[PDB]
Amino acid sequence: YTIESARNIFSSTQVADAVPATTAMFAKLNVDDQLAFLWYAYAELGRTITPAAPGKANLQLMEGIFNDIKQMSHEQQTQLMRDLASNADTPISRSYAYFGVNAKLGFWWQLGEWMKQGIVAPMPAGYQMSTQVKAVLEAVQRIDQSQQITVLRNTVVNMGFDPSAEVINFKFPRASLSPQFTIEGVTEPTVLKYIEAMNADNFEAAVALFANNGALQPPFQKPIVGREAITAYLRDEGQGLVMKPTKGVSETIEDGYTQHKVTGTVETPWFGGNVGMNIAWRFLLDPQGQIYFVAIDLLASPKELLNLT
Ligand SMILES: CC1=C(/C=C/C(C)=C/C=C/C(C)=C/C=C/C=C(C)/C=C/C=C(C)/C=C/C2=C(C)C(=O)CCC2(C)C)C(C)(C)CCC1=O
Repeated sequence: YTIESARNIFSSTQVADAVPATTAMFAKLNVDDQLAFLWYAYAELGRTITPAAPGKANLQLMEGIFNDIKQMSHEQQTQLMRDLASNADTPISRSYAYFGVNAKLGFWWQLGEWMKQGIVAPMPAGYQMSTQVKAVLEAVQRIDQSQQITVLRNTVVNMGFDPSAEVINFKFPRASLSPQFTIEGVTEPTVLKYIEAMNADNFEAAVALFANNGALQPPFQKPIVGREAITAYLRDEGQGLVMKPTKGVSETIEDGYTQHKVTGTVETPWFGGNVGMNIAWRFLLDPQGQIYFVAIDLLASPKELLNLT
């Protein structure tokens, strides 16, 4: 077995292809229209769901930058939004590039609030009734909420400077009591211990279960190899996630390796159970019961939760 061949481990599982397709569409817009799409897509989403406050302590990690953006002309604030959206090399764009996913999301969230108060100039958006942006809007609204918030996350993860260590990491309260999940059809300790570690916010215990040369493939992303790179990834994107697998199958294969497919929902700290992402986990364990490979898939539809062999 090789990482390349373990990527195919249950090949019938079907994924939300519309996510990268819709990001590719957003990429074809000019900056004026990328901003107009962000403003409207967020306002439209805010008809059903509003992201939860990320915390005073988390947002205090960027207090310096927030003070700058407040002691700044409406014209300066406008220019910053354009600079972040256009991938410009300015001081705050360079800083933004060292925010982790949640800090980037939190940066935008805290500006949203001050927009409501007039303390920050709104989105300086080109027109949102532009045909090009109206078409990318239609594509977003045609897909489920888990896909919409994923598209919205991607466009925000891709703003500011592109520099090819010092990443700001939001931390969040553990959600609930000891049994946060129960998996029908899977008692494999390594699988259970992974989900327990993630829900406990203990990413060292989660990565401890990986082989020295093991890998983690996030949704729509390349595999991440070895405990150091996996642990750094998870210290960013794993924070505040609650993982609610409910069913799966275990299979022994060649050389005393085992395969496991587990399905359920994942809840972001931002939306809680308002957006239950339908997720599969595909694990290849070597004979020592260690994780050689695990893929995480945003599933195509709720029907995929029941596709198990
Ligand atoms: C932009 C903007 C604004 C605001 C914009 C705002 C506030 C936008 C807010 C958007 C937010 C908060 C979206 C968040 C998305 C979260 C996702 C998709 C996470 C999924 C994680 C998963 C599946 C994790 C899975 C995983 C599992 C299960 C593992 O087991 C392994 C790890 C892994 C992590 C991979 C304004 C307010 C200013 C208006 C205009 C404007 O410009």
